[PDB]
Amino acid sequence: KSLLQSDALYQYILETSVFPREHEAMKELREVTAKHPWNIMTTSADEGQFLSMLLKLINAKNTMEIGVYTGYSLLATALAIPEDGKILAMDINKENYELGLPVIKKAGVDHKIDFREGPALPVLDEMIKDEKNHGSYDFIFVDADKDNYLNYHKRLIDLVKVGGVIGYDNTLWNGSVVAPPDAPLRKYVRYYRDFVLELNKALAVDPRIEICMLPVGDGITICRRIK
Amino acid sequence: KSLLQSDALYQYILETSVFPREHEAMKELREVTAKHPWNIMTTSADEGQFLSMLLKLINAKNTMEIGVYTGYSLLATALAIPEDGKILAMDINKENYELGLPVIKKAGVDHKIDFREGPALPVLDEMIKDEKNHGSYDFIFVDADKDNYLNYHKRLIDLVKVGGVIGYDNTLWNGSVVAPPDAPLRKYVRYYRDFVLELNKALAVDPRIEICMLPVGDGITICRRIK
Ligand SMILES: COc1cc(/C=C/C(=O)SCCNC(=O)CCNC(=O)C(O)C(C)(C)COP(=O)(O)OP(=O)(O)OC[C@H]2O[C@@H](n3cnc4c(N)ncnc43)[C@H](O)[C@@H]2OP(=O)(O)O)cc(O)c1O
Ligand SMILES: Nc1ncnc2c1ncn2[C@@H]1O[C@H](CSCC[C@H](N)C(=O)O)[C@@H](O)[C@H]1O
Ligand SMILES: Nc1ncnc2c1ncn2[C@@H]1O[C@H](CSCC[C@H](N)C(=O)O)[C@@H](O)[C@H]1O
Ligand SMILES: [Ca+2]
Ligand SMILES: [Ca+2]
Repeated sequence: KSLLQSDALYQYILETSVFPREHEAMKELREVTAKHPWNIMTTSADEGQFLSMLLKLINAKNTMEIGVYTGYSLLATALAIPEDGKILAMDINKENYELGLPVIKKAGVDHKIDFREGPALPVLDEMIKDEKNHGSYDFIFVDADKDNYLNYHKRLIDLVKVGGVIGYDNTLWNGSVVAPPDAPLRKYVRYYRDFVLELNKALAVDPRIEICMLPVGDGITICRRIK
Repeated sequence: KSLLQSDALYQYILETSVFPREHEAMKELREVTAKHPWNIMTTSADEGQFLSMLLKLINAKNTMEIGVYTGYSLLATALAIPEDGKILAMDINKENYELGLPVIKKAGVDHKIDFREGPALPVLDEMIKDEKNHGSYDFIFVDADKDNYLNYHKRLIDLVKVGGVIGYDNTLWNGSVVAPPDAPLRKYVRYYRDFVLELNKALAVDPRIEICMLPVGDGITICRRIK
């Protein structure tokens, strides 16, 4: 499904302004991932498109991605930044990431990726210690945990440079953010919902950012750092 | 009703993300447009936060807006852009712009507008003749008639620079692709739908732009000039 009113309206967007003219690598990678069990987590085609646009408009060169899985967001990012662009990609799994690496290599853009297996927080905390790392990223995409976003934000905010833009994914958490107090939902969406709601409030009240909640994909809250 | 799944989901977006850090008077100017005698149509609360973010992101200074009325997206652009640059607030035909100019003046940002009246189609053709007005606008939002988009795009594409970004409101026309010839839709919509459907197919194929169709309010197609 999607966050729109109908599955046909959403499809219309895909069939008319997304699929036609979409590199191909995305087409491939999207096929590889379709056979994988947890394919429900893969970023949507329209959201990959929005990221591509966004990345181009802000001339992002140096970026970071938390939550890689298979590689869709990554691929999109690597194809959008310049030939000398760099991406610090973090994910706890890694078998998954290599499932799509063949494609990224076939698209000849795997050279921009610096993959690091393991939990993101530790690594983040380490970067924070070196002052030269502060404000060194143009773009940071967070599509991981959820019950860890607020924690990421604490340090991501000093690592994003004023230029800004930090993207939090699934901010509308399958609409469960306004679901009827009596319509049981899957155990995990029920769990992460308290976190997302919590995340949203903190974000809407953070003086250091700008924020915009786009209902593309499962919702991305785009944060522009102002200081 | 919006384009999202529910009305609550849409409100959740406005309650938490918009109204809180919403700009000053955007609520004034929006409660003014509610006083308008014709009520005519859609005045989305989320376009402001979106336009604001997009403009600061692309660092727009020299902008142009075609299609005012009250000036809600105009106020946004005026407040969002810097005190420096100006907004060639192209025009509209009626003076509903008058109906809202006091707020855009009260928020001391009107000193950036260059409002004009009567069809812009002429002004553009005139602007084009000079081989310098070519690619001088950093951003152009078009919320004009509807059947004139295609026509505007013709000239408009020569006036924006590299990224440029041309935006077209209602490009999703409250739900274009509805049930085939058996939908109880007001003739007024079906009439304009046609232009939209074609405005979309056309923009989707133009090889000088990248485009991205966002479900913000009534749909906004962001275009990025590449050639
Ligand atoms: C960063 O990456 C990440 C991303 C994500 C993204 C998650 C997403 O969901 S985004 C969306 C992607 N996939 C999807 O689009 C959706 C997946 N599944 C569905 O949509 C889906 O078809 C469905 C949720 C299972 C169906 O829900 P539903 O709304 O159709 O059904 P329901 O539960 O409300 O059923 C209600 C009715 O069912 C009947 N019912 C009664 N008991 C039951 C029951 N135990 N089960 C089912 N139906 C029941 C009753 O008639 C009930 O009505 P009433 O009047 O309350 O008695 C997670 C991470 O963990 C990450 O890390
Ligand atoms: N603490 C943590 N640190 C790093 N990665 C984590 C993590 N907790 C979960 N993850 C990972 O976050 C991943 C993101 S899945 C969604 C994003 C992906 N770029 C796509 O578009 O397909 C999960 O697959 C999981 O392995
Ligand atoms: N030729 C034209 N030029 C400019 N505005 C026009 C127009 N024809 C109609 N309009 C007005 O354009 C209105 C849409 S205004 C859409 C809202 C958006 N926030 C914005 O302010 O840009 C119509 O309701 C109508 O009354
Ligand atoms: Ca996601
Ligand atoms: Ca409109």
